[PDB]
Amino acid sequence: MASRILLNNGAKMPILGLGTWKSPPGQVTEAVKVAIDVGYRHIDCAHVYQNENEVGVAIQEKLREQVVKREELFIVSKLWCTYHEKGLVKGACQKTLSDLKLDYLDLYLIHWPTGFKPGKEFFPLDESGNVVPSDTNILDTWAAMEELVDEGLVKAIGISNFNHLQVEMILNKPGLKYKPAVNQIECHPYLTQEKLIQYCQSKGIVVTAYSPLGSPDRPWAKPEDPSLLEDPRIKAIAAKHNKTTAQVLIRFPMQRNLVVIPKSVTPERIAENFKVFDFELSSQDMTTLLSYNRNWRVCALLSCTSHKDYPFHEEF
Ligand SMILES: NC(=O)c1ccc[n+]([C@@H]2O[C@H](COP(=O)([O-])OP(=O)(O)OC[C@H]3O[C@@H](n4cnc5c(N)ncnc54)[C@H](OP(=O)(O)O)[C@@H]3O)[C@@H](O)[C@H]2O)c1
Ligand SMILES: NC(=O)[C@@H]1C[C@@]2(NC(=O)NC2=O)c2cc(F)ccc2O1
Repeated sequence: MASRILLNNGAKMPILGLGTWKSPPGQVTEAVKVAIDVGYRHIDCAHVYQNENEVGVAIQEKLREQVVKREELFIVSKLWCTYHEKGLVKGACQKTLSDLKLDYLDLYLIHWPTGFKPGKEFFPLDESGNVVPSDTNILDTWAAMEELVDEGLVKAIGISNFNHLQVEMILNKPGLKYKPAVNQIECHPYLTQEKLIQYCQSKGIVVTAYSPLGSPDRPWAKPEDPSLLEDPRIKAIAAKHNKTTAQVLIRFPMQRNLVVIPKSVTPERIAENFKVFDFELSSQDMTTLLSYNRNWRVCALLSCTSHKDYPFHEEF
């Protein structure tokens, strides 16, 4: 297991990154500091997580301390839905850069295919509670993302939560200048994404697996949802390998040639989650873990099911 995967922009991406959604602003600076100390070289961020300033404090301290060089870090952020207008994309990117206190991003993603009315609210609502869409389509947002590359603000651009027909729309875009480098999508043994992953990989798009542990801290969790970390069948595979269940859940996407971004603010778990370069799941183990799919989603963006570009009506 090589630690980096080559992207279609010619850059190499660390296959293990630290996630930061739900990382409290008072804890994420230490979490990122610890992660860099123990080997992480990829951080997944987003403006909508509201903690990029604090992530950036950690990155800047470790660069100043010469723990790491900027070229060795792979920092990812995402354009929120209320900034899909061509006129707003550069400013959104520059706010993220200023907060992370970076002069470029390694990868900038369209966070969802759905554009929303611009304004202060991240989910603008009409008086009946529906998200108010914007009329800007993904192809024009993609052209705006391409401009960021040509201005030196980002080294790579990509997409997130795009279904196969939306990926296809970008790939067939008239005048397409840069293909997406990455599609970041939810992926774990209960949502194995075999069709979308094969589609993307056949097109040279690298897939990043989010919520690889099933996001036990998601705010809408219910007692009765399936729990990957407690699943006896996955615990048994971990036991056989003398690893934790989380380590198996992280190694699993790695062996599918995916990038994976487990979140933790717990220093011991940050370190444990990185220790996944000392063991191999068998092909039998991989097939068995794939057999647990149930099309169960952590992130279904339920407030936006009537948006024209809602991604999860389509089978994949
Ligand atoms: N593109 C998108 O739309 C999108 C959507 C969702 C997620 N993401 C990205 O993907 C990242 C990861 O997904 P996620 O945050 O939803 O969930 P996750 O990484 O599947 O799970 C995070 C949860 O697992 C816990 N945990 C971490 N390591 C553990 C271990 N070794 N043992 C037991 N529990 C462990 C964490 O607890 P502690 O933190 O308390 O340790 C936290 O409660 C995000 O943070 C974000 O960066 C992107
Ligand atoms: N959807 C979201 O991104 C936030 C996440 C979160 N906000 C946050 O900082 N950690 C969280 O889990 C949150 C917490 C809640 F209690 C209720 C909604 C909610 O939604």
